[PDB]
Amino acid sequence: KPIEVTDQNFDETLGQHPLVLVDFWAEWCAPCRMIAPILEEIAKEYEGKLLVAKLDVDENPKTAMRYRVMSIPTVILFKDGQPVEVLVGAQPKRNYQAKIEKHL
Repeated sequence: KPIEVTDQNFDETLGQHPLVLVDFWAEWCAPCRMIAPILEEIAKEYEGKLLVAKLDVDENPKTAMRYRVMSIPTVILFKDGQPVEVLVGAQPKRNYQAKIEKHL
């Protein structure tokens, strides 16, 4: 299931896993709350080929600034440490699946 990433371990995490789905979120964000359980389902469906990670923008402002994520929820998929897909806003599971399988 989804793990927590910080400004400190963000890079290490991306370099240790081939495909990582990172959720930029915040506690006060309703749309974010809506996709959390959806991302958990995503985590299990792709367990083994994908790692789901969560980045709280309030505790990690430099990381949000880094990717200029100024509207949440924003999900970024990284392949071999490099960003390859972005999903802005709360979306149905199928939209995430499409972009995930697009990279196996």
